[PDB]
Amino acid sequence: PTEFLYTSKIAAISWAARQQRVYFQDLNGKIREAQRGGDNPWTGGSSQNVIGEAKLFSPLAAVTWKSAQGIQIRVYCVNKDNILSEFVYDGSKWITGQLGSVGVKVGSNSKLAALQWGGSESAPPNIRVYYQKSNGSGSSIHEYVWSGKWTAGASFGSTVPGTGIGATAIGPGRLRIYYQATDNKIREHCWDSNSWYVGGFSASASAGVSIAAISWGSTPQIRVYWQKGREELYEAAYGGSWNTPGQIKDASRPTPSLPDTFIAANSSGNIDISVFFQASGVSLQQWQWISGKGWSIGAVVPTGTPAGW
Amino acid sequence: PTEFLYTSKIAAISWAARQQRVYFQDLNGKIREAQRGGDNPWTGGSSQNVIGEAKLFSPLAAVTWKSAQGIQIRVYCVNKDNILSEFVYDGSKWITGQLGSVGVKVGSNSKLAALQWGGSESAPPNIRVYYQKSNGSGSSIHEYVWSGKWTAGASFGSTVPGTGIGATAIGPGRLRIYYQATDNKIREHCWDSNSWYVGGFSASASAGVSIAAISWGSTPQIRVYWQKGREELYEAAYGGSWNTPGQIKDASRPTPSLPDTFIAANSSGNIDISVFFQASGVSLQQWQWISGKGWSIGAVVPTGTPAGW
Ligand SMILES: CC(=O)N[C@@H]1[C@@H](O)[C@H](O)[C@@H](CO[C@@H]2O[C@@H](C)[C@@H](O)[C@@H](O)[C@@H]2O)O[C@@H]1O
Ligand SMILES: CC(=O)N[C@@H]1[C@@H](O)[C@H](O)[C@@H](CO[C@@H]2O[C@@H](C)[C@@H](O)[C@@H](O)[C@@H]2O)O[C@@H]1O
Ligand SMILES: C[C@@H]1O[C@@H](O)[C@@H](O)[C@H](O)[C@@H]1O
Ligand SMILES: C[C@@H]1O[C@@H](O)[C@@H](O)[C@H](O)[C@@H]1O
Ligand SMILES: C[C@@H]1O[C@@H](O)[C@@H](O)[C@H](O)[C@@H]1O
Ligand SMILES: C[C@@H]1O[C@@H](O)[C@@H](O)[C@H](O)[C@@H]1O
Ligand SMILES: C[C@@H]1O[C@@H](O)[C@@H](O)[C@H](O)[C@@H]1O
Ligand SMILES: C[C@@H]1O[C@@H](O)[C@@H](O)[C@H](O)[C@@H]1O
Ligand SMILES: C[C@@H]1O[C@@H](O)[C@@H](O)[C@H](O)[C@@H]1O
Ligand SMILES: C[C@@H]1O[C@@H](O)[C@@H](O)[C@H](O)[C@@H]1O
Repeated sequence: PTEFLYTSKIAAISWAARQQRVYFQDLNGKIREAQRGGDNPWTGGSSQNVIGEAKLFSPLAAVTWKSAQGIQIRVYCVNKDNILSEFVYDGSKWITGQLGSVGVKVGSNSKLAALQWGGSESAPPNIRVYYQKSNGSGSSIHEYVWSGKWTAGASFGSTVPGTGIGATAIGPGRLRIYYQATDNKIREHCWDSNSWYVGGFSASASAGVSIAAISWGSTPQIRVYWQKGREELYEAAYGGSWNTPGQIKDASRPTPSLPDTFIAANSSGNIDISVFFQASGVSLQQWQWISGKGWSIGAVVPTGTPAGW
Repeated sequence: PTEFLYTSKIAAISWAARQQRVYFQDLNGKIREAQRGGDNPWTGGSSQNVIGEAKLFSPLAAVTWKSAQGIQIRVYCVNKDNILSEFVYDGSKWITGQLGSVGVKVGSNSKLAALQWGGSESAPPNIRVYYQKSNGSGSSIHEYVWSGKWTAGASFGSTVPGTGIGATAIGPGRLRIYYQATDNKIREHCWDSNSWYVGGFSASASAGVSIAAISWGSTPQIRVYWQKGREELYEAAYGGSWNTPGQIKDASRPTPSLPDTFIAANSSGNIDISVFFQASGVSLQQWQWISGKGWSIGAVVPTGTPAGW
């Protein structure tokens, strides 16, 4: 056995250096980090890798950028009073961030997504966090905004209860948000300049899929992932138009995730992609995309070993 | 969500009064109790119902009898040093029992079973606890004995790694032990008077099934249960001869347990039977046998609600 909480949410980040970090919850409610550099074995995931804490079964999201102080990471979660909360890696240490002090109440079954653009050693970051206030069918998605200070943003959509949410900045100040609407279709909401509008993407999916989204490049390339636990992973790809969604699967390892589990995706470069899932073990696994090979299940991420094992 | 640890072991007891108790592990490693009287709703299962603690994913077993001091319960488990341990309900309170002081080392992946006969308001109890020392294929089952003081008993069998173990006293000082041998057959070891011998029962089963056994009456009646997580429950029945094993299932709720989960059974009277399993939720469920109706899935057993839900 491991210390990975069954039906923990997952969050993941990646940057060119390739450095990856993945966040998950342990049996004690702590948020742990595992790390990978290049194709070296994963490190971390132990009781010595706690970065924060949240209510048990808290949703999670994470973003990263490089700053003059080093690598910045923000991990979003919910506390035991269902208040939207944030842990900060400030380039050298983990601390509690300012978002928790705002008093944003989140629906108990809400998921979280986050995106960032612009942050660098010569420009400030722009963060957007997406959440729901209500658990019921037809609830909207709400946005909280950091472009110097936290303030409320938009609300949009009418969703399945506790919908998955994918969020990606496809270009500077250009946002795409993916969620599952009340007809069980994945839908898309878009910001290009001065307004939100309904996007052209849609796809039928199992009720209650976990959703993730990434993007890169100039077209830009967008990939939207969804998975119901113990069903195969799906990907929709945009390269100027949307393709027909396809399964990412391994005939020798059918539907490798456990029921009622979540996914997370990261990307960096042009292009490295990880899509994390939770399997028997309880284990943290991932799909990996490699140029010239395709998709495969990669190395297992360590998530601790309880005493007596 | 609940506070039921996913892939927790389960132990259950029942006595005529019908009182049931079921034991499971929570996310913090505590052993909790839920209670039922007659067909009234289940009670307990909360953080206020802790009876002991054990290593995370500890095996569990339990027995009960009535004494001059009240209802006696013994719950067997393993501590973080893999030492066989015991919690005592002494008729009025929960305390730590004497077995832990003996120093019986248990294999990390061992299951536990226990039986009792003879204990009453006019006779002392006789307890037997079954465990393994080694995790490997071909390991034996070992017995610890209470008939006034703890001492070692028999060792027998050659098992699948971490085999399920069922144990029942089919009559005064008459014992039947069920386990899965290295050929994946469920086998039977028997004590009637002065020696252990190989029983006539055998049945093919999926590798690694969770096993439970109960018995009652004068024939006697024996029932042996086995289940692999996310497969249907099986029962073999003895009423003078063994039947062909059959599935206990509900066409509207196929294979209702989660992968890699465990079962436990209780019985009392002539005859009431519960077979507990772990399902999505994470929930503690049970099959129930009712004279004139047959088998059905009964009321859900409460297993706590984490803060923020
Ligand atoms: C007056 C004020 O609020 N100043 C803030 C500083 O105290 C703070 O250190 C910085 C950075 O905040 C951290 O990073 C940003 C991007 C958010 O993630 C925030 O929640 C987090 O605390 O911001 C102001 O300068
Ligand atoms: C001298 C000695 O060990 N005496 C024992 C008592 O201290 C003890 O209270 C009783 C009962 O023990 C409890 O119940 C038995 C059936 C076992 O479950 C045991 O492990 C548990 O502590 O036993 C002796 O009289
Ligand atoms: C960017 C930083 O990289 C390593 O120093 C980790 O130990 C930190 O937790 C953080 O992820
Ligand atoms: C990029 C945009 O930034 C602010 O204008 C928000 O109010 C919008 O909703 C959007 O996030
Ligand atoms: C980048 C593209 O932007 C808009 O055209 C959307 O309608 C598309 O679905 C896609 O997100
Ligand atoms: C980066 C890759 O882009 C296209 O080749 C897709 O068909 C793959 O699934 C992957 O997203
Ligand atoms: C036999 C006893 O019954 C009730 O008093 C429960 O509260 C105890 O924990 C025990 O099961
Ligand atoms: C009923 C019998 O009791 C003792 O003799 C033990 O040594 C045996 O193994 C068996 O449990
Ligand atoms: C009660 C019966 O006892 C012996 O005959 C065993 O061989 C049987 O399988 C059964 O346990
Ligand atoms: C008590 C009952 O006995 C027989 O009727 C079996 O066929 C049932 O499955 C049940 O064990």
